[PDB]
Formats: sequence, structure tokens, C-alpha cells
Amino acid sequence: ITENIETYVTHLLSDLEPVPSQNQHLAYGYPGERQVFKDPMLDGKQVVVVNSQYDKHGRPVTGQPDVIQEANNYIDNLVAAAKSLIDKDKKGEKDLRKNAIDEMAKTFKKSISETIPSDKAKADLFSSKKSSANKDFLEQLAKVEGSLQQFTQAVAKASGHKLKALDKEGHNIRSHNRDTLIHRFKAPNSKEGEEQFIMYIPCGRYTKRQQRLMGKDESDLVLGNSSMARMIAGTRHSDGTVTIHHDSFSGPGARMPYSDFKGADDYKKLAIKAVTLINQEEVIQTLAQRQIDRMTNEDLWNKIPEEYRPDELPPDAEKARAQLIKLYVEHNPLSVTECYTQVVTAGQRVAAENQKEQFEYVRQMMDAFDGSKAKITIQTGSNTEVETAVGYQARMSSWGVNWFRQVGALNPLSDNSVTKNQNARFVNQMTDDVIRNLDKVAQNLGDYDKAGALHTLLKGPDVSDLNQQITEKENALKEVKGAYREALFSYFEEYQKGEGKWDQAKLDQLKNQVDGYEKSIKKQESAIYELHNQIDALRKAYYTEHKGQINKALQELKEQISPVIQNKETDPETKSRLQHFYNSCAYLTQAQELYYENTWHHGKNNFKLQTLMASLSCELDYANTKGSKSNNDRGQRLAQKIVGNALWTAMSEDGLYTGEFLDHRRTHGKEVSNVEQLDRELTTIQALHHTANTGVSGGKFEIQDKANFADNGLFGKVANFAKIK
Repeated sequence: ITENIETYVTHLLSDLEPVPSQNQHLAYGYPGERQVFKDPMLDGKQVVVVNSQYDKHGRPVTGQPDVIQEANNYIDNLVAAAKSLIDKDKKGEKDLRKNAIDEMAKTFKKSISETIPSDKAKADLFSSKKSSANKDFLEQLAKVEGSLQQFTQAVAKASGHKLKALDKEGHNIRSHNRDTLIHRFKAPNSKEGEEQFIMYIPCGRYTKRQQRLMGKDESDLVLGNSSMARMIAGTRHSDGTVTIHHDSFSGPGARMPYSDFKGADDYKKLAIKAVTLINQEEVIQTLAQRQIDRMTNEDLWNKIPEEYRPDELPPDAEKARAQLIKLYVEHNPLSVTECYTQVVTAGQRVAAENQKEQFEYVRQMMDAFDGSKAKITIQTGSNTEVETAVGYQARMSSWGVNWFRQVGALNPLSDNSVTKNQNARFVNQMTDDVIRNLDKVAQNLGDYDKAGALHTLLKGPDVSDLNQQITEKENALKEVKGAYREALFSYFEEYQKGEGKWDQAKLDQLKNQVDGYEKSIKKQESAIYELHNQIDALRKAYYTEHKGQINKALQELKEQISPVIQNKETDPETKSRLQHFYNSCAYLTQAQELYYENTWHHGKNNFKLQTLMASLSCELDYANTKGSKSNNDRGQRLAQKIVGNALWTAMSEDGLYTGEFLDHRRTHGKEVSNVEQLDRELTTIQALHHTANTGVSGGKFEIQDKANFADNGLFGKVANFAKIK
């Protein structure tokens, strides 16, 4: 589908056609809670939908781990991988082996059903993991893990495949056909006949370049992104229309094939650098498609100059949108801006998992494309596409969230300084973007003088000087950057073929060119940083001085704005102006406090700075991508903070950001605030997403400060199931 996002989301929330179990793409368990349905628009796609249900205490009964169900998911999903492997294999007795596996699966199910009592099988996420009821859940869980290790050992024996292979195949088949995932619920203070939702719509599609580097038509080092989904949250009105309060990306996960990394020569590393660039272009392609999705038909029309509009659009709606998209693309330069808030700990020194490269390679390839063009493919209709250059602008931050996020002086377990430069650059960029964008909608609010007064203050210290010196040097890089990308794609083209097949001669010249341009970008990148660091110093001293008044001013702005916003007679447009302006300011100044005071890493502020900046980029209307290695764990929790904060704020009297959703200290009690009640809703899409990615529920993030989350992390222990070997 090349359908408008809003119209698609609306179809998704309506009356859908049920799908029977034998026809589902994979096992989700929780029958009658995880309901499966046909995609209302894409022929063989499926949708999984969950509605919150509650007990008599108003505590949720959906979204709750159950080890029997997860055991069933694990059994069935591994059984499917197994069958796929023995079907495509060269050995015989396919039937003997498939039947033997079924038979062992039936017996492991039965045994688990006879040994695990139903009522000790369920966890309660919103209570202490140390309750007697959760301790029982833990005991049952360890029991079951024991049985799932025996089951998997027996599947590998019978199937003739290795653990690693089964795993790899499970991932491959879950990837050939990803379901849309939906959670519907009434948030606190919802209106009658109204309800909220969050969904993950899988996105991403191969670029033509990727398509032909795969012995296709337009063992190691696979191409392509994964775990990329489009994240939409909003409210559904009693008539079944929709307002969308958030639209961003979950993922992509590492843009680079992490695994291939171990024990690798410098060549292999440059290969890895290239793939990440290759995948970086796919990311450009996916942001441009999102941008087309976010346009209505009226929107594309207005963007096509009068003299190219056809007198008659075709009768078939689908074929009319296609024509609009095509004409739109042909006559308008496209540009896209990505804000990647990464949440890995780039400096970590033990259990590192190449977190340093995940930072370093992605940040370099994002900047490689920054301020130039990429040639991309845009889907216009179900059988039609067009090719276009697309403009790119990068913004990348990287602030850790795990136990290593900000280690003490001299602690050898991590190096806090790896991301120092890029994070200060990022802060300057986002703050400059906010200045420009303030300069630009100060015009529509003359009757609001407290806005002018905020703007004046937010301008910060006069740093036009060093800004000039930077944009001059960043312009010098463009030439060299172009040369670097083109050179690096060539390098992969050769590296990709076999050693049996490659000319050692071309390889070496190509490697050297890359390096020269690299030392050279490296060197200019350095001086640019040096300049950013000088800007930082001055912002820092300025913020410290003015912080008290920036705040008194923000609060007076709110004072005048709110009562106008709530005026039953001011048009939607003015109201938006006023929320956009204020929220932009509120997000920025709060990020400044956490960044300049260097408090962002205390336990009690753990995902706040990342959330603030991601929210800000949604306000500047960038595409926000977010990520950890696989995106199963740390990135999901950042998505939970951003989506929860988007929903909380949109359902205010004001539409105005208070920080409550972030600052509120969760207490896990039998009586909890409205914020905590919302927070309780948000793990359910994570466990669904985890199931689609791994076959079992999860999110395995280690909570650092327990007051940051409604739940107690028990989905993490189920996530283990995926690991076991």
C-alpha cells in the first residue's frame, strides 16, 4: 500500500476479518487476548490486536506474562523453524523427522500442563517481583526453562540441524512476513465513546542497490535493515475517525551486521562500514516514503503546479493517488531529516557487543549523506514506482541507559568520553534548529508578548561567528564526502565476490582511497568538533546564568496561552500554533537542564534527555529513529517513554507539556496516579513486538531505577527463553 497513513490507520482500527490458528504466520499464544485478523488492505498480511481488560481492582489482566503460554509459543515457533529447515535440506526422511518433532512437542506441552499449576503460572508486572505470587511464578519459570532446554536439545538431534541454524531460520521466516501490531485501551481521562491506541506497522523495503547485491533483480554479511517499524499512537473518536498524536520509527536496530564483527581483519571491517552505508541509504528511502504517506491527496495536488495537473484523475482511487504521487515527485525536490536518538553505551569495555562501532559507523554514515542527495525508489501504487534524488540531513545523539551509562572517574569499565563531541554538536544543532524555527513562527503571535520575551532569551549567547566558521567548513566536506560514499560502495562491490573470484589489485587501491578520504574527513570533522566545543562552553555559562528566568518566562507564556487554548471559540490552527511554539520551548529548555547540569545520567533521570530530544525532533517534524543493538530491549523502553509522553500530553486540557509523565515517581502500589496507570498500559505492545521478533515475549532491559517504570521487568525473564542454548 501507498496509502495515506491516516486512512490506513483508520481502516486498521475498524471491523476486521478473523484468521484461524493454522493460518497465522506464527504463534502468539494468549488465545482471546492476542487476536489475529486479516489486513484490511494488504492481501496476505495479518494484524494482531489486543484490548486492555482489567480485574475488579482496575489492575490489568492483559499484557501479563504467563509461562505456559510462552512455553507454547516457544515450542510452536521453534517447531516451525525446524520444519522449514528439514524441508529445504538435502538429507531424506523428511516426514519421519517432522512427525518426530510434532510428537515431542505434543509431549512437552502435555508435561508442562501437568506440572505447572495454572495459578502459579502467571506473573503480576505491577507488583513486587518479590511477592509470594511472583516468587512462585519465578519458580515455575525456572522449571519450564529446564524443560525447554531439554525440548530444544531434542529437536536439534531429531532435525539434524544445529542450535544456531534453527535460530537463524526462525528469524528468517518471521522476517518474510511481519504482522501489524495493535494495542487498544482507554487512557486515563479518555472521553466517552473515545479510546486510545498504539501500533507498530512493519516497514522497510530493499533499495535497488541492495536488491542487485543479492544475486537478485531490480553465508555472512547479509544486507538490509531489520526490526524497523513505523510507530503510530493516537485517539479513536466515537465515529471511528482518528487523531494521530505520535508518528515515528521504532528501529532500525543496528544498521550494521553486528555478528560478522568478531575476529575480523581491517578489510572485513571496511566491508562492515560499507554495509552500514548501504543500509543508511535504505533508511533514506524509508523516510521519504513516510513523508509521502503523511500527505493527503489534497496535499499532493496543492504541490503540483497548475500547468501539470491533469484535467481528469482516474476513477480508481488507488490509481489516482499513484498519479498524484508520481507528479508530486517529478516536480518537487524531496528532503528528509533524520534524528537518531541512540541509547547504547558506546564506551563500554566489558560485554561490549561492539557498542563502540554501533555508535561510530552509524554516526559516520549519517554524516556521509548529510547535506547531500541520495537516489531512491518511491512506491506510487501496488505495481508502480518512481526513482528520485532525496535530500538528507542528519542529527544523531548517543546517551547510554544501561549500568555503564556514566561510570565514575578512572573506572576502567567504560569510557564516558567517546560520545562527548557528537552529543555537544547534536545539542548545538537542535538548539540552532529551534532558534530558526522560533524566528519563523514568532510572526503569528503578535498578541502574545510573553512569547517574544521567551524567544529573546532562548536566542542564547551571540555565537553567529563560530556558527559561520562551521557551516563554511561543513560545506568544504561535501565534495570529499561524495567521493567517500562512491568509493566505499565500489569497495564493497569487489569485496562481496569470492576470494576465489576477486582481483586483489583493485581491492587495495579501493581500500587506500577510502582511507585517504577518511583521514581527511576525520581531520575536518575534528576541527568542526573543536568549534562546537567552544559554542558549548558559552551556551553552558549562558544557561547557568539565565536558567531561572527562562523558566519564569516559560511559565508566564503558559499563563497567557493556556486559557486561550481552552477557549471554546479559537480555531484549530491558532491552537496548534500555540502548542507547537510552547512545546518546542518546553522540550528544549528541559533538555538543557539535564545536559548542561550533567544530570541526565542519574538514575532518577534515566531516559529523560533522550526522550526530550526525541520529542523535540517530533516537534520540528523530523523522522525520529531509535535503537539499541537488536531494538528489543533498550530502544523499546525509550519508545515507551516517548509514546507515553505523547499520549499524556495530547490528552491534557492544554495540549501542553508539563513533564509529569517523565518526572512522576512510580510507586507500584494498589492505588496509583493517572500517569502510572497510563504507564501500565505501555508494556503490552513491547511484549507483542518481542514475540514477533523472537518467538517469545520480552523486552529484557535491566531497570536502573524502579521508580522509572510501572512494571517490574518480569517480561525480561521470559525473554531469556530466546537465548537458551
